[PDB]
Amino acid sequence: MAVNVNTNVAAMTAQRYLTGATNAQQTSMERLSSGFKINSAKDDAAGLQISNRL
Amino acid sequence: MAVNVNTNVAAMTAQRYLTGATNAQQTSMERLSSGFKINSAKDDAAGLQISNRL
Repeated sequence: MAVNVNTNVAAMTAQRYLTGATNAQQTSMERLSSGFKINSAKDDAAGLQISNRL
Repeated sequence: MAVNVNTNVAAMTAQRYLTGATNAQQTSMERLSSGFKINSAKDDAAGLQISNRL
């Protein structure tokens, strides 16, 4: 990609990464607020099942 | 184990040994009040039987 105005791939990359850091921030803050490492099934399914059984 | 906030295993250890010590204290104080080593059958049941016969 040469010099142009209609497109900006760097802007896409940056925001893609930013949103990645944002989801990381949100999950870390959720874990800190709840005090639990597995609050739902998407964290660890087997871990969630074994913790529920315990 | 690492640093966490929801579970306090050391507190549970302390509570368990505290209740054990409290039960021992209550048993000793009951024995001192009654003047009898055997008050129920949970303390030397056969001893209770032979002492009752005596």
